[PDB]
Amino acid sequence: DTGLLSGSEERVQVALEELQDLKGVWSELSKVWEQIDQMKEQPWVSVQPRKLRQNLDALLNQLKSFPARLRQYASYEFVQRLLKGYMKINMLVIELKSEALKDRHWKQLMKRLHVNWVVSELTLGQIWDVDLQKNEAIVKDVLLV
Amino acid sequence: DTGLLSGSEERVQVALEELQDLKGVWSELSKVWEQIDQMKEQPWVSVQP
Repeated sequence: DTGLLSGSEERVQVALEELQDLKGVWSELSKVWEQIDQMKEQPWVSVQPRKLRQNLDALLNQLKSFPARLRQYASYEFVQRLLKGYMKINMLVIELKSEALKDRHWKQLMKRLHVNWVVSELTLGQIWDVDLQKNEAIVKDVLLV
Repeated sequence: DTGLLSGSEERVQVALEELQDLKGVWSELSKVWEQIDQMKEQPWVSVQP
């Protein structure tokens, strides 16, 4: 018998508590991920942006659901900035259902984004995966003309 | 004594069974016209014929 390493015990305790916290975080983040991916998967050129915006608010509610223990995490801030991401989706939103969305417009923005699309399925998850927050200049120029 | 027409209550219970069957029928029909409503609501984005 000797002085047992209470440092090891407290390490185990903090690992366990942070583990449960991160598991709740993963549950919330998985729900966010599935909902946003299911949304943006569709081209969304036939759906008012407000049908998107309410999801935004729902996402906000989810971002407000958990206590402050997650709200101090880098994942929380990342999701909040991806909440600004959903806000600039609300931006684009206007281009997707705009009358200016034309075949020549399609091809010109296609060259700008350098991506390749199949017009039959407007999988909006891909169009967001081409980050508007990253390619803002080219998409804004394409919006202008 | 009050000999009562129990056939009234027999009709009551028959109507009850008919009502339960119709409740099941209309639950299924609620699902059906919800799916129809889901369609009727689709402003139509990429849905295929």
